[PDB]
Amino acid sequence: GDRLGVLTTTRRVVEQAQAVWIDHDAVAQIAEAFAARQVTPPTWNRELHWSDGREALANYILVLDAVNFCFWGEPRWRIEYAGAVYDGYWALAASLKRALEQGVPLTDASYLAEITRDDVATIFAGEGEIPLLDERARILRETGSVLAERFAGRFSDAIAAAGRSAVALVDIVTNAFPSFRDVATYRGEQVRFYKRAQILVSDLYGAFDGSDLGAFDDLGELTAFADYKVPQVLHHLGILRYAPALHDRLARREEIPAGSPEEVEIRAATIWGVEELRRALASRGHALDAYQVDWLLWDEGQRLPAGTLPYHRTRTIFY
Repeated sequence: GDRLGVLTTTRRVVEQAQAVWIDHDAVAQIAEAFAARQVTPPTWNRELHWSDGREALANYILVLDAVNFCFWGEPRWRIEYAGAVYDGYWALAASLKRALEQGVPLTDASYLAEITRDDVATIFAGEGEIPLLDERARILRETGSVLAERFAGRFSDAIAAAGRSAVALVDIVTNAFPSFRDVATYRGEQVRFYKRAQILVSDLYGAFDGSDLGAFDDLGELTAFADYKVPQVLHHLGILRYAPALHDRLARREEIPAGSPEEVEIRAATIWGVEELRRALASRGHALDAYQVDWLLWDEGQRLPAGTLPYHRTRTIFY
């Protein structure tokens, strides 16, 4: 039915939500506009990432998505690389690229397993400091350890065992690498998100151009990637609506605690916002997979007008 269980478990949240809802009129309006413009599906930009052979690139994607979370804060974390300034996700991508290019062996499980605060401070050196520096070091050490101990240093061994199932791979990654266990509890019930583990599958698909380690037969089963940028875009487009208390917290850039009802409601409504939009597009002759609709929304999130409600700020390891 729903092997992944993200849709099923999040629908419970959306039905009961107190601080967030979906405006289905906004969904329709946005579906109409996107179908008319015939929006091209975005493609994965391999030029912005490090490139290598299958073994090192597979490990690279694991490392990338292992620390792919939580970039916000003042003073804004920025890096300078080849005469250009980067922030957010693009600073993560550029940072890893810079380090790999300069001979930091970030694809070697041996190095990852023993990486420290000092090494990570250097890799992400720039204006300010990347949030959650110590937690990123701990997660990379976990990632290297498991890679070395369980997969002979090769993420390719994990990907192979998935048998070209996205769902199978998410299960393998979340079991083997505890840092990827992105689940919450809402009104006594487990809620599955798996943001980092899911975006890892789409990154493999992108980086390997649908071949070899990037070949998957069930990409349709991926949901949206419940982060802080996608809900921001959905709110901007009128699809997500917030109760006044939560709206004001976002406006004031007030931290919304991880695991809180409000945080889980935003993430669940993100999942179902994207799913309702996908359905509405299919209706109008423009069939896309949920992950493509995410990529599409995430894109708009780079081009938002000033005066847009700020994205929600949660300190967490999962996004």
